[PDB]
Formats: sequence, structure tokens, C-alpha cells
Amino acid sequence: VRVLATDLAFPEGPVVMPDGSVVLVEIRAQQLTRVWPDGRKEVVAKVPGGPNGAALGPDGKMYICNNGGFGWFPSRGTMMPGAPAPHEYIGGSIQRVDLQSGEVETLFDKCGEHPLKGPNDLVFDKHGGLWFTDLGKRRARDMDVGAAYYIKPGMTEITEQVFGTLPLNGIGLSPDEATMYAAETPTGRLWAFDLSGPGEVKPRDVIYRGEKGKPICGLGGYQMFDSLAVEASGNVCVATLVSGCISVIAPDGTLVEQVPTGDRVTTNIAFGGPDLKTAYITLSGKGELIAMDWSRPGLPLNFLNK
Ligand SMILES: O=c1ccc2ccccc2[nH]1
Ligand SMILES: [Ca+2]
Ligand code: NA
Repeated sequence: VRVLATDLAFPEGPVVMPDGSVVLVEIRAQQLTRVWPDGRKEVVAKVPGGPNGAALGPDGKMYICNNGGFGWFPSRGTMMPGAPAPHEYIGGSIQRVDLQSGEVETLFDKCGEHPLKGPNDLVFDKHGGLWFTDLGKRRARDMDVGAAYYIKPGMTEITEQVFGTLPLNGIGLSPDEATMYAAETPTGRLWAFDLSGPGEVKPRDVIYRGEKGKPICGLGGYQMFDSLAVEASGNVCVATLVSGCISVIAPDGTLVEQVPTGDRVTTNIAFGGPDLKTAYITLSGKGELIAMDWSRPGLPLNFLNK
């Protein structure tokens, strides 16, 4: 276990480059940041609002889930995200950053007639379609439902694929891309959505209240999920809040293991390095990017690793 960088303002959305550098977002600093393996840092772009998740796109640009902004309040020695005051929330969107110029473009701020609320994380399929989660926003006495969306290849249009769940956070594709996984934050449940084809959830039979997917795993106790990354084996590695670990879930739902990280606010994971057997993990409470040896290889991401 190795600490690569410190003094990051709530790191998230790690994208591990082939050379082992990491481009990540700092939600509280509202920026996209390049982190080199020795700890030296460079700001790539200012991204006002709440840049929350990142993924390299087929056009070579860095696509960003912008949750619109958080309130920030001190808790357990860390500045934690909270419900934003109206003046702290500028609207959720999907954005794109030219890494060489720092230019930021806003691509979508609605799906149909409904504004996007709190876009969180995202993953590309091999065709260039873009899956992403919406965590929703919190307000003083209520909160938005979760959702998942798909933007068709070429960034032509956005469609609603999952709606009405609790806040959704991590999202990933199986190796064969026939299954999309969404992590539900407050319940610590990983939901598996069968796809009839690229970008299209195949609705499953309801279990209790309008479920479109299968809850293949739900952790016990007081454990919540954040973002995730998939292994070439098909296992889903989910950053686990409160207990502070990576939860490795097999495609069948089995809890393979839990890898402690030392931070109750462990938020994301991404694979890179030789054989993609290195796990790069954002400890957002401590403000750190860490590296860890992984026993199995990561799933190469489209347009970054393959
Ligand atoms: O992606 C996110 C977004 C919000 C958030 C808040 C508290 C802890 C982890 C979080 N991860
Ligand atoms: Ca997240
Ligand atoms: Na990730």
C-alpha cells in the first residue's frame, strides 16, 4: 500500500493513464487535476460546480459527471459534502474537457424535460455510448431519487434507463458488456441490470416495488457504497463507505472479499499499471490518492486501456 498524493480537496473520479499518472477530480476544489506518480500535481481545468466522476472518451476528451455542487461542512476532521444551499447548486450536467487546452464544454443538462440533478459516475461501452448515474441532490427535508442514463454513441441523445431507486453512485459494465451494474449508496446494494443490447436495460420481473434489475449483493450492518471498477474476471469492486474498504462482488452476488483502506470515506477505485493489477483508490476523507497491489487484473476500460 502506497500513498501517491495528499492535500487533494475531496478526490474522486480517478482515471489511470497508461503511464501510471492519474487524472482525477477534486469535488471541493471544483477542478480536474493531473497527479504524477511522485506526488507532483498539475491542474488540468477548472470545472465549476461539483465535478464528481470522469472517463476518457473516444474523442480523446475527458467526460465529466458534474453534480452541480455540494455544501461543505467540517465533520470528523474532514470537510464532508452536504446538501447544497440553492446558491451552491448550479445544476447537474454531463461535461467534456479538452485536456490540452483546459476547455470545458457542457453537453447535457437535462433528459427530456427533466433537469439532471446530481450526475455522479460514468462508463463508456465499446461503441462510445456513455452510461452514467444520477445520485440526486439532498435538500433540507427531502431528497431526489436515483437514476441511470445512457447517451447514445456520438453524443446524439440521452435516454433514461433506470429511475426511482435510492441514490445511485458507482456504475460499470461486465466484461462482455451484457450487464450494467449500479451501486446504490445508502443501502450498500449492488444492482445488476441485464441489457437487451447496447444502452438498453432489459426489464426484469418486479420483486417488491418496481425493481428493473437484480440486487445481487447487499452488505449487512452499516455500510454504504460509493463508486466502483470492474475486474477482467467480472468481479465488481465497490468502494465501501463507513467500513472503509473495497468490496469485491462476484457476478453471481457472492462477496469475494473486503480490502481495508483505512478511510471511512473511501470513494472510488480504478485499475492501471502493469497488467492493470494495481488499484488506484481515492481516500476522500484523508484527501489522498493511494495505490495498492491487486490480486486479479482489472477490466480494461474502453478508449483508455483498449
Ligand atoms: O460520489 C460521491 C458523491 C458524494 C459523496 C458524499 C459522501 C461520500 C461519498 C460521496 N461520493
Ligand atoms: Ca462516486
Ligand atoms: Na472507478
